[PDB]
Amino acid sequence: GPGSMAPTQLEQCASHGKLLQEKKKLEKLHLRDLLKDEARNDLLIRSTDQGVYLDFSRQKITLETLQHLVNLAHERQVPAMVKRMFSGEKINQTENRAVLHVALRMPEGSEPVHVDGKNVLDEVHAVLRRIRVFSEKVRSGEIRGHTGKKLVNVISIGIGGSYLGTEFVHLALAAEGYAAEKAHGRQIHFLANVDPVDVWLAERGFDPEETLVVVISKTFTTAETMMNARSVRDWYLHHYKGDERALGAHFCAVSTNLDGTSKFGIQSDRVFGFWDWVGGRYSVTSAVGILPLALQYGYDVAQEFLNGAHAMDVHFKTAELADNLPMLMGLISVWNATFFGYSNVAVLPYAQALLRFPAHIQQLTMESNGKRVTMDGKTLDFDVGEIFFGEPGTNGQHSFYQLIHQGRVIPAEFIGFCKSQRAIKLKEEPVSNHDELMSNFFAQPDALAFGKTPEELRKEGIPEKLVPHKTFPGDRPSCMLLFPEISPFHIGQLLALYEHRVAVEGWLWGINSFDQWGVELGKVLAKGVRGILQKRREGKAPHESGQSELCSSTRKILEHYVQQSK
Amino acid sequence: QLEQCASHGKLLQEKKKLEKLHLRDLLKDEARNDLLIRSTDQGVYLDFSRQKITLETLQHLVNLAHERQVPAMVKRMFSGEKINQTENRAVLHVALRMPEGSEPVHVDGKNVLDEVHAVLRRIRVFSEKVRSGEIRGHTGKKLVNVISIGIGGSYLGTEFVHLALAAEGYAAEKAHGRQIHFLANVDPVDVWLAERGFDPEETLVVVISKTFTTAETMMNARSVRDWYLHHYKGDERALGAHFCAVSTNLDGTSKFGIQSDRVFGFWDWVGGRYSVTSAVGILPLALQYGYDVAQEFLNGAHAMDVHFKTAELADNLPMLMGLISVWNATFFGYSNVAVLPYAQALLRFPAHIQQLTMESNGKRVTMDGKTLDFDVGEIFFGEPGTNGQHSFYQLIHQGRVIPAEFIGFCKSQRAIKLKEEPVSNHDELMSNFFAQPDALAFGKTPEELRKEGIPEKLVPHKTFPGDRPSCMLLFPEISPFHIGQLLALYEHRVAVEGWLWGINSFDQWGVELGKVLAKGVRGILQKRREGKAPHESGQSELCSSTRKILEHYVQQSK
Ligand SMILES: O=C[C@H](O)[C@@H](O)[C@H](O)[C@H](O)COP(=O)(O)O
Ligand SMILES: O=C[C@H](O)[C@@H](O)[C@H](O)[C@H](O)COP(=O)(O)O
Ligand SMILES: [Cl-]
Repeated sequence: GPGSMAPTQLEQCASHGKLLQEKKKLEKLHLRDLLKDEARNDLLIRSTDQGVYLDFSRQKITLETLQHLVNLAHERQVPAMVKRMFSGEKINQTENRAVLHVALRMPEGSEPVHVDGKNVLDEVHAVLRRIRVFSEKVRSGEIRGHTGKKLVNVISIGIGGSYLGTEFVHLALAAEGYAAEKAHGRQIHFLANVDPVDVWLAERGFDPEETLVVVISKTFTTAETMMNARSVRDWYLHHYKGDERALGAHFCAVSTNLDGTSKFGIQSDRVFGFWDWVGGRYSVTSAVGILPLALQYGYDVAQEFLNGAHAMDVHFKTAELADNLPMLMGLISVWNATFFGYSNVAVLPYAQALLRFPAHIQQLTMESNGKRVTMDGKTLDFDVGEIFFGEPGTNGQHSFYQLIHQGRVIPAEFIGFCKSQRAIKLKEEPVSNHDELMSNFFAQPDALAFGKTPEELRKEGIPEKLVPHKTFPGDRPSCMLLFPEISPFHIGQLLALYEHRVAVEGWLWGINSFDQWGVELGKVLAKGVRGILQKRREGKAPHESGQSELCSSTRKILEHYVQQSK
Repeated sequence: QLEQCASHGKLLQEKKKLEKLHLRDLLKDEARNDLLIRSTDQGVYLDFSRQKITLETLQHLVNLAHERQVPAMVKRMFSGEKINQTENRAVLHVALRMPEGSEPVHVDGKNVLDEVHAVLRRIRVFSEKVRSGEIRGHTGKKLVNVISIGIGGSYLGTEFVHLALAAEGYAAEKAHGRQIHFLANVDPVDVWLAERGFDPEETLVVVISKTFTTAETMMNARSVRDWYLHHYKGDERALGAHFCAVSTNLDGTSKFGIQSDRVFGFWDWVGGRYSVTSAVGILPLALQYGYDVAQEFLNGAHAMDVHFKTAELADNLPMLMGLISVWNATFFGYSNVAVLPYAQALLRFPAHIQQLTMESNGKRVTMDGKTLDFDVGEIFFGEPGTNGQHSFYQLIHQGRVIPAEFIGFCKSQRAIKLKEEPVSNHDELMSNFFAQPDALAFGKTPEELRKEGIPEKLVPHKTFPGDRPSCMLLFPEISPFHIGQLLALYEHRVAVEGWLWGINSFDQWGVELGKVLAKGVRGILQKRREGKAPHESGQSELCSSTRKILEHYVQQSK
C-alpha cells in the first residue's frame, strides 16, 4: 500500500468475515460440549520430534474455525513474512533495520545471511568465540582482578531487554544438576533500576577485588544503566582509594556503540558486541545474555541454550502452517483477543525455576505488540497486543486464580515439564513432590473448561444459599505446553517459541513488533524534570527552575517533594 | 444494588460527557486540579487530578458511596460484625494492629484483642530469645536462618514487607547476619532453593497455614522435616528446637508435632490475603528485624485504619481510590490497573496487591447470590519503576488503556549523590516518577510532532494520544510505619470497591474446584506409578485431552 509487505488488512481478508461468523457460532457453544468431541480434541494436539507437546483443545474452536484461522494466516502472508525475517530483509520498517535474533543462534556453516552486503554470521560467531575464550579464562583464573584474585562475582548492569530475558534463563538453570555444579562458588547480581537501593543490593556481599562488572546497553546511553555504571565505578574507586588504574581489570561491556564503550574507558578486547537488528526484548541469545550466562555456567551451557532456540527456529521456518506451533499459538491468541475481545493472557509455568519467565514474556509481548498503528502508519480501529502477566504454579493458584475461575475471562497458557531438576520422593508419600505439582498442572485447565454447574452442586448437597457462590461457569480457554525437562535446550526452545509467536501476532495485525516509539516521551519529559530538580537543589526559586511551565498538579507535588527532601 | 442507586444513573451520564473531553484540557483547570489532591497529616499525598472527572463527577462518586452505605460498612467491619456472610465470619484484620489499650472489639461475646495482644507479646518474647541466643538449635548453635513455609496469603504480603525493609538503615543492621527463605511452591525445586546454603543446626522453620491442611505447605513441611531427620541421623528428638508454626488449627499443629509454646496463632476472621499484620507476617518479620520493626509496621497500618474509620468520605483516601477505580473499571470499562512503585524496595509489592485485589473482587455474584450484570474486580499487575518503563509502558502509552497508580517516596533508603553528577540517583529515579503521569495524560499530537521536524512518515508511529489516567501517591520514606500505611490503604481500597459492587471481598470459593480435581489426578498418577494400566487407574473418566497428555507425561517421566 503501495509496496507494503502484507497489504490485505485484517478486515479485508477473505477469512475475516468467515471468522466473525465462527465467533457468533462458537460463543453459543460451551467448552464442556466441544470437548466431548474426541476426534476434534485429537486434532488439536501437536507434538514435535524434539519434545514440545502443545494441547489447544480447550479453545472456542471447531476444526472448521481452525481451518479459517490457518487461511487467515495465509491471507496475511505470514509464511512470506517468516522468510523475509530469516533472509535478513529490513522488516523493521520504521527504523529501517533487519530483525535477526534468529541469526544469533544459527550454527557456524549455516547458509549466509546478508545485511548490507556482509554475512552477519561471521560477526555473530566471532563474538561467540570471544565470549567462550573470555568466560573460560575468567572462570579458570587465567584472567584475575586488579589485586590478583579470581573473579567469582558478576554485577550485570542493564535494564529492560538488557536483563529480563537473561534473568529468566539464569534462574531457570540455577537448580539444574549440571549447571549448578558449573556455577558452584559463583554469584551474579542484576543491577537494573536507577533506584540507588538497587546499587546497594547489587554490591551486597561482593568484594570488589573478586567482582567483574558487565555493563549492558545497546546504545550505551540508557540513562539508568550509565548512571548505575558510573556509581559502581565510584564504588571501585572508593575501594581502590582513587587509583583509576585498578578499574580496567574489573569492567567489560556489551553494546552496539563502540564509541560509547571506549569513552567510558572499556577497550575493545573487553567489549562483546551485538547489532542494531537485535531488539532488546529479543537480545538474550546475543552477547547480552550469552556473556553473563557463560560467566555463571560456562560456555557449554550457553551453547546448548542457543541450540535449543535454533531448533525451534528451524521448526518455525519449515513446519507447515497447521503444524507450526508458533503460528498456532499466534492464531489462537489473536482469536481470543481480537475476535473474542479478551484483553489479557495469563502465563503460568508450573516450575519454580521459571519464576521470572512471565516477567520476560510481559516485555516481549507488550512492548512488541502494544501499538495503535500499522507498519505503514494507518490507525487501527481496535486494540491489538494483549496484556501478559503471571506467576509460576502452584503459587498463582493462591493469588489470582480466583479471578481467572469466577471473574473476568483470562485465556491461560500452562507450561510444564515432565521431570524435576531436583526430584523428591519420600518413602511415606503417596506421590513424588513433582507429581503433586503436576496434579495441579493437569487439573486446572479442565477446571477452567468444564466448570461446575448449579445442578452438580445441588447433587453434591450444597445448600441453595451457597450454590451461586460456588458456581463455576467454566468455558474458559487454555493451552497446555509440556516439555521433557528444564534443560538449557528446552529453555531455548521455549524462548524461541514465544519470540516467534509474538512475531506471528504482529504480522496477523500488520503492526511493527520490532520498534518501540512509545517509550520516548517519558524519557524526554524525565530529562526536563531532572533539570528542574537540579536547579531547585542548587537553590534556585520555582520561577527560576523551569517548573512553572508544568501543569499545576506536577508543580504542587514537586514542591511537596522538594520540601520533604531538602 | 448498584444500578438502583440515584448516582448510578447520574454517573452513566457523566461518563458520556467525560469521554468527549481530554485530560489535556481538563488539567488546564487549576482550581479543579487543586481539589483533586489530598494530603494526610501522617504524610500520605494522593493526587487524582489525571482522571476523567470534573468536580461534579466526584460529587456524584461521593454520593454513590453514601448510597451504597460504604461508611456504614466500615463501622460494621471495625465493630466485628460477621460481614463475610458466605462463611459467617467477621473481617477483623484491623483488630490485628489495634494498640494495647484500645476499646474492646467483640466476636461471640469475647474481646478478640485479648488474644491479639497475647500472641503479639509471645512473638516479642520468642523473637527476642531466638535473636539473642537464649533459645538455640538442638546442638546449641544460634539460629541465624529462617525457612518460612507458606503459600498465597501466608507469604506474599510477608515477602513484600520483608524486601521493602531489607535496605532500610536500621532494619538492615538488625537483620545483619540473618537470612530468610520463603518456601512457597510445592515444586521440589523450591525446597532445594529454601535449604540451599542453610545448615539445619542454625536454621528455624516456621510453618504458616491458616488451615494447616494446605496441600503444598504440608508437603513442604514434611519435606523439610525429612531434611532435618537426615541431618540429625533419624533422631526425632532433635526436631522440636527447629520448628514453630502459625495457624488457626491447633489440632493440626499438635498432630504435626509442634507444641503450643511454638505455635503463634491467628483467627478465622483474618483472611489470608489480609494476614500479614497477624502472626503470619509479624513472626518472620520480628525474627528477621526484631520486634520493634514489626511494631512500627503495625503502628503504621493502624494510623491508616484510624484514617479510614474517621476521615469524611470526600477526604478518605481508601474510599477515594476505590471510587476512582470503579469509575475506570465499571463506568469506563478499563479491565486492568498497573501498580507502579518507584522503589526497588517494593519489588514484590505488585505481586501482593495482585492477590489482595483479584482474589477479593474476582467474583460474579453479590453477597446474597444475585448474578452480576457486569464484570467487577480489575486485573492488577506491575513491576517497580523505573524497570517497568523498559518492559510494558510501551503498551500503556500507545496500546490498550491501563489506569496506573504511581507510588513514590521522598527519601531514599540508600542515597547516592556523585560529585560529577548533575542530580542524586534518587532524584533521577524520581524524575521518571514525575514525568510518566504527565506523559500519559497530555501525550503528544501529530501537530506538535510536525513542529519538531518529525517526517510525516513517522508521525503516526510517534503519536501519543494521551488521555490515560493515573494516580500519584507519595510518602515521606520507606519506613516500617509508611509500609504499614501503604498496606492498609490498599486493604481498605479493595474493601471499598467490594462494597460499592455489592460483592463479598472476603471469601474465595473460586479456588476449590482446582484442588478437588488435582486430588483426583494425584490418585490416578499414584496408580500409574504403582503399575496400574491406563484402564485401571481412573484416567478413563477424564476428557480425551487430559488422558493423552497424562500418558505423554508418564511415558516421558518413566
Ligand atoms: O526492546 C528493548 C527496548 O528498546 C528497551 O525497552 C530496552 O530493552 C532497554 O531500555 C535497554 O536499553 P539499552 O540496551 O539501549 O540500554
Ligand atoms: O486469602 C487467602 C486464600 O484463602 C488463599 O490464597 C490462602 O491464602 C492460601 O491458599 C493458603 O492458605 P492456608 O494459610 O490455609 O495454607
Ligand atoms: Cl508462545
